[PDB]
Amino acid sequence: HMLTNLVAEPFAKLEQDFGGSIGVYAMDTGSGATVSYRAEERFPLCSSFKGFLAAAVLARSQQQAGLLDTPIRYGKNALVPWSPISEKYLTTGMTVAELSAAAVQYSDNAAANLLLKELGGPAGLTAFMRSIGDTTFRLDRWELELNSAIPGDARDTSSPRAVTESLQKLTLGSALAAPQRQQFVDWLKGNTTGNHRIRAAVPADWAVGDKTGTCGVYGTANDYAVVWPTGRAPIVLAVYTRAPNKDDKHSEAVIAAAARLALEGLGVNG
Ligand SMILES: *[B@@-]1(O)O[C@H](C#N)c2ccccc21
Repeated sequence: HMLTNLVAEPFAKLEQDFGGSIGVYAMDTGSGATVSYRAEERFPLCSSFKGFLAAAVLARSQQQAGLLDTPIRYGKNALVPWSPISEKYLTTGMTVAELSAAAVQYSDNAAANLLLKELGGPAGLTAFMRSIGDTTFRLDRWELELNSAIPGDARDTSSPRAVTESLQKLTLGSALAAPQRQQFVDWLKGNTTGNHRIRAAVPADWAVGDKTGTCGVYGTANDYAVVWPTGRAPIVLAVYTRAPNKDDKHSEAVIAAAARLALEGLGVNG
């Protein structure tokens, strides 16, 4: 508690201008200081579960040395909306590693559903998260049904705090073996969908990896990231939003602004 919110930041005004709720958790891994706002509330994961999905695949690959190289062929019926990479390889197949990279870096939905099947579905991903000590995360449904983002519905949600804690364990801690940890980091670093979210608050000369989520309803969107400022320890953070009305729009700018406030609250000069 002593190191949480040492410096207050105007998150309430930000979410009021947005017309909804913002949840933020950010950890300075050097000192343990944190910024926390609505950090234990549940928010829909949307596509942000796909980062943890890829980590779960990497964990399994530690016991199955041939897994990442395995070629997966799929039918047209696997190609749900927003499958920008897997649609280009329908007639050829893709490897497990390629599906994982597409799920992370392009938010590819067909790839995500194929990998979910490999792990035993939403309960299998949930079990992986339990295995690293995350008792908050729950995945319940598949793409695209998991994006419904219904107010008060705990299905397919986590908290900003649990997201950050699990991200730290997987990218900086010991939840993955070292080679798989760096592969997870590299996939996050190569994400293409997050340039207007946490990355927009991060100076260009710092390294960063992230995974976004966008549900398309209820003003519900999010991003989580690991950030390596030069000359100090990495920062892990999560920013989640939601809003009361089904047709409320999400805002990338609000996510970037919340990330800026989190870095300011940690005393990280940007
Ligand atoms: B997920 O939130 O990231 C993609 C985007 N934007 C996407 C598309 C369609 C459904 C879910 C998701």
